[PDB]
Amino acid sequence: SPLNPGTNVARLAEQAPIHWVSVAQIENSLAGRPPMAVGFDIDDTVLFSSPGFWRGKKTFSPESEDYLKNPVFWEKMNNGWDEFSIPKEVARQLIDMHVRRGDAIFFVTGRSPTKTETVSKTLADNFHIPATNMNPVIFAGDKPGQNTKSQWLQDKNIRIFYGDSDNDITAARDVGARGIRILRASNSTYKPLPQAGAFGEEVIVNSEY
Amino acid sequence: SPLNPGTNVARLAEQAPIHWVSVAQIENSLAGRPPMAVGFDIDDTVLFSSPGFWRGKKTFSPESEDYLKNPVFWEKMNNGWDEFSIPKEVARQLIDMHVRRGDAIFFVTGRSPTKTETVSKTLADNFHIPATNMNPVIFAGDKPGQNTKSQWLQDKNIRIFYGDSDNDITAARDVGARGIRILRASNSTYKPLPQAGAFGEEVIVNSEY
Amino acid sequence: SPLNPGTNVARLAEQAPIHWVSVAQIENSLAGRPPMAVGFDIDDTVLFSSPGFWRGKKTFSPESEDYLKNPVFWEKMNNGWDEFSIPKEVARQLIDMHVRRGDAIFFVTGRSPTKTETVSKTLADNFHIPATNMNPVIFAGDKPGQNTKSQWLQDKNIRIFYGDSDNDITAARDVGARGIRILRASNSTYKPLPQAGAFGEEVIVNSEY
Amino acid sequence: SPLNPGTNVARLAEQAPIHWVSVAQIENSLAGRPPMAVGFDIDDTVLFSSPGFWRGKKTFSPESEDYLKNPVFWEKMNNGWDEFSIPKEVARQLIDMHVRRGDAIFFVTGRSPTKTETVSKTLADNFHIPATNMNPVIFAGDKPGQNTKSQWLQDKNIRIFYGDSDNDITAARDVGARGIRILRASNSTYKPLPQAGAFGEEVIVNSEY
Ligand SMILES: [Au+3]
Ligand SMILES: [Au+3]
Ligand SMILES: [Au+3]
Ligand SMILES: [Au+3]
Repeated sequence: SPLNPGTNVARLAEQAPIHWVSVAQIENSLAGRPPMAVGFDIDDTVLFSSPGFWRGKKTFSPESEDYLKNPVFWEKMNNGWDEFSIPKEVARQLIDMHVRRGDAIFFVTGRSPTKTETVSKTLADNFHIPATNMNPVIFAGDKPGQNTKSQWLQDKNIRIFYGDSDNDITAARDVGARGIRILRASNSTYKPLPQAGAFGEEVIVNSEY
Repeated sequence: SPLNPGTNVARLAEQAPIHWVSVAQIENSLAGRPPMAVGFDIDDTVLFSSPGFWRGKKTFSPESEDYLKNPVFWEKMNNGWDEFSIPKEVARQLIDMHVRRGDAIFFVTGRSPTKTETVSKTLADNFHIPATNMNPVIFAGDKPGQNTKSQWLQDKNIRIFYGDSDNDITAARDVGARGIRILRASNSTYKPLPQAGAFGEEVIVNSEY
Repeated sequence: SPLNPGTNVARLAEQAPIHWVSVAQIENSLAGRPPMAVGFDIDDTVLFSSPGFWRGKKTFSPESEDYLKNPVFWEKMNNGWDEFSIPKEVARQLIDMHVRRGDAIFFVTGRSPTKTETVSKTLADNFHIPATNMNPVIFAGDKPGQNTKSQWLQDKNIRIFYGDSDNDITAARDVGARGIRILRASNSTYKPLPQAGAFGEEVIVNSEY
Repeated sequence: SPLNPGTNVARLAEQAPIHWVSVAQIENSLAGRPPMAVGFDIDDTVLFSSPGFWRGKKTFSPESEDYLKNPVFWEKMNNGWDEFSIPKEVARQLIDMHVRRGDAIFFVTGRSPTKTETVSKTLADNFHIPATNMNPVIFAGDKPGQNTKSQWLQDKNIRIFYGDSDNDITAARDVGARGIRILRASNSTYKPLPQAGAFGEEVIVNSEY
């Protein structure tokens, strides 16, 4: 790699062919639609939860990804380490507007399930979600005693699903919901970053914070 | 304005909520559609024609916009000064793909009409448009003996209209055609630059050249 | 604010007049220079420590900035909450290259001092800093029993000082050290973001992670 | 190439390590310096002259670069086709400020020399350069009866040289002048675009128009 690589104005101005949207544009698209169920992935969608995953990796598996299969890690992660997770502004704006519409708010996560969890409380508190609009976090996956994310979206009739990962968008696509992408922050520890827009889906501008 | 204004990473990463598209995405959206009529604005859409407008302003009205109402200017502009106009790559790609589809290609301009014009020839030659797909330039406007751009789009059943100006997009919208925006080059002499995306329309990436 | 604000190619290509540098360019500028003392601010320079500050604000002063004057907060912050702080890649690269040069590495922070601190250990461990190159964190400020950041830079003959805040750069300028700016992440809770480049200083590219 | 390539926020925020400067910063760097000689390359530095080169290629060598060795082309190019060349705003600002300083303004070009030329007049007129600050265009090169660009910079004691091409910057470097880069417009017909910043030189922001 050159010490002085330089640049040019074609590169400076270059845009990826992404369907960017704003929160205001999403709300406009819903004007006059009755209350409905909507859903949010948690990690890197509404919470920057890398601090707990970082601590977990360092504590339980410094030299691998084994911590993510370790029940001792998940018990810590789901019962208080989200006190260190930083709520995303894009999520504050989306949740506020869905609450204003009278929509039902679901959170659906791929985190491993635990005996108890305080994540639902962390979310309702941080985002000021009235109990009437709030629903306990859904721990979705392919383990016995679980339903997949796509199945939960169908079951709860979720019409819009927000998320940062490819599998969030394809879950929405599989059930005919509108999948809307949020950008994963570049300081997330979950790498590589996804290619937001990879399915031709809407991607929310400036949604990394 | 500060000598050293600085910047920050929210600004560096900030995106306008624009529906960007590529030529390949447009072509995909048309896959399996039968031949149809499509249309292109000329100036700053398919030709960088500022060289002739610049020369015209300097020659006929250095201190005003009067040259644009001067028949002597339009006679020069429409009968050879497009030899100095630079065809846009985005237009080469779009016209090639529409020709491949067997589509009919129309050009519709707000330039003032003249006794003769060699612009139609310049376009067919520069863009390698077979005579079978080519149509003489339509000089549209609100003068007596003219029809407006919107009327021509209806009359010719033009289904897609490409252009750089707000009035290109709103003409398409008025007749229910798909208006697709091309970016005006920042070295155009026609200023201010339009706000591409101002109607929520598709905007072609990297279309300034 | 317009629903569809649009954009134009002058805006898309616009650059702030910033002296950007890479880590490789900094290292080249130092080639053949003997070992020297260099220094780093901690928060948003080498650690994304917003998780602990976020938890602190929520715990000790949800409705104000009083937590930052609260000794109970600082005891938690400096004695373990950096387990949740995320080391920045730019800092890994800079520290690795300074260690390679045989340079002495100092960390100078405006955090309030506490009875004990485990931040120095967190830094040496996370960044793999050999004990020979490592120095205990300097808690600088204007309280009695403290020296200011500028005084410490003089005292330790620190030749390069990295940091994200205006006061990091002006501290370096005051003592004739080379102040180099790192970008604060847009998901930091410490807002507004600084104007990196505001003193005409070098700013490291892509340094938000 | 994927239909929907997507993007991510590391890419969106990524910056090349370029030393960007503004016109105001350049002027500040010269404050209190006595009048001096400065120089400008012409093509894609002060004039967007692609219209004439485009017409020339089409007229004299549609299927090659031979037009550039054709004296009939150069006679047209240098004796009136710059009426269609579009002056760059960055050049207006630089020339205005150098004229304000009382500096001597030279233009040095690699265009082939002709019996007569009207380019010097076009430049003085377009840029409002007082006769006292203006100098006839220097046609530099390696043909017999010529001196190279570097030799002219030495001969005229030119202290700052502005240009868009690598050879403009390296000419300045060879004689110890300050070479400052202007961005070539992406709709120039002279491709590929140069890597502005490739020598670690200053590059003027927004200088493509
Ligand atoms: Au996620
Ligand atoms: Au137009
Ligand atoms: Au800091
Ligand atoms: Au040039």
